[PDB]
Amino acid sequence: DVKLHGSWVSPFNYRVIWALKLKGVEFEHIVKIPVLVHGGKPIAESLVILEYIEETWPENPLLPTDPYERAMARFWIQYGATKTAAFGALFRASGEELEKAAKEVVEVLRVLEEQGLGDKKFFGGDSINLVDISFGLFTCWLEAIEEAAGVKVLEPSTLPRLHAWAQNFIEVPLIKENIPDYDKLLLHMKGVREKMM
Amino acid sequence: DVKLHGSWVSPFNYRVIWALKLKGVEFEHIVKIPVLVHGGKPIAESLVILEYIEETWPENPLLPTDPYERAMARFWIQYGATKTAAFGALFRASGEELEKAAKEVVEVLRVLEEQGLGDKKFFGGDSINLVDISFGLFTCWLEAIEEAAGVKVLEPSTLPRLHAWAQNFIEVPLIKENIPDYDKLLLHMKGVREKMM
Ligand SMILES: [Ca+2]
Ligand SMILES: [Ca+2]
Repeated sequence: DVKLHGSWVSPFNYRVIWALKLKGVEFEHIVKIPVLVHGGKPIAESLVILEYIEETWPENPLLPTDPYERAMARFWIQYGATKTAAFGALFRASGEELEKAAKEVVEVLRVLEEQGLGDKKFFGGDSINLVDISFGLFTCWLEAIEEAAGVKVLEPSTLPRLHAWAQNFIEVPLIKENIPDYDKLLLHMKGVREKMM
Repeated sequence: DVKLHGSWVSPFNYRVIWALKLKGVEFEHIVKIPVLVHGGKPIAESLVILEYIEETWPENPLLPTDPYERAMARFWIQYGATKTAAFGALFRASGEELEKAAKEVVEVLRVLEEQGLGDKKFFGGDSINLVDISFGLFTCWLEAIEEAAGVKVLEPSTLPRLHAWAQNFIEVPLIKENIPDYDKLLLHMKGVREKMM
């Protein structure tokens, strides 16, 4: 009834895995992607798939009920999706350019921390929502890119609240039981950086 | 109660003008933008503002009720928002490069025509929806960019159905009464092309 055409490394595919397990939806994971196929009908683009999952299985909501709060959630999701030019530079740049790219990524994450997260445990408050799911790539995927490139970005000293969020997110049992193996993910990131020089 | 911080040329600001007039919402237009301010609270990004307007004033819906149909509408909106690298080239490129950029824009519009519009009068069926509004920049703004650059993109011969859609959209009384003056818009596009060489 529900098929997920994805991969074992893509953070975009894992956003869908999380949202489906948060709704209790059974699916067959078939390893561009991701493409969710529900009753033979396909939905592409992880952000479009997430809103489809939220509307199709409304129990245990992953977006707030208030329209202003929903607009703020979509604003932060769009903000993360737009700021990908800074993250690409972590796979291409080397030396002094790489340290400038890492500082740019930190400034992007700082806006998210100050204006999006604030003092909440999660972007969704006391539990994860679609905003947390959309920023989940900043946990073990960003950690792997940092190690493969030799640069530090998400540190407790420079981003105290976002660093504490990233630990809390990765420790959520649903997330902990559904993430790539770090060793395999790091080797994948090293290979991607090698390809893009 | 509702303020719109915008401009007289931005197609992104006009998407908001249309959606507000389709809902019968009175507002003060104050001429980055657009920023809708509702009860002192600001919402930025035209696509985030459109979903906020649709949720806040649910009468005369601008999105379908079915989740699969809503996902398809959001997919096409995201598709138009992503394919902006082809449209930028119409302001920068010259000669043989400009004709190659115009053909790339045509291929982007052809996918939209075949898979998004099909045989419907509008992307929303018998009346305009948020998909039509999001593609409204392909009407008089694209016409102005074509004239300022000396290239043809949306022609009846190469895009028969999308060309007929663009005429139908621009003739909708709500749109006809709420678009920039073509002379002023063309002079703005000529100036933007001059700036970007
Ligand atoms: Ca870290
Ligand atoms: Ca034309």
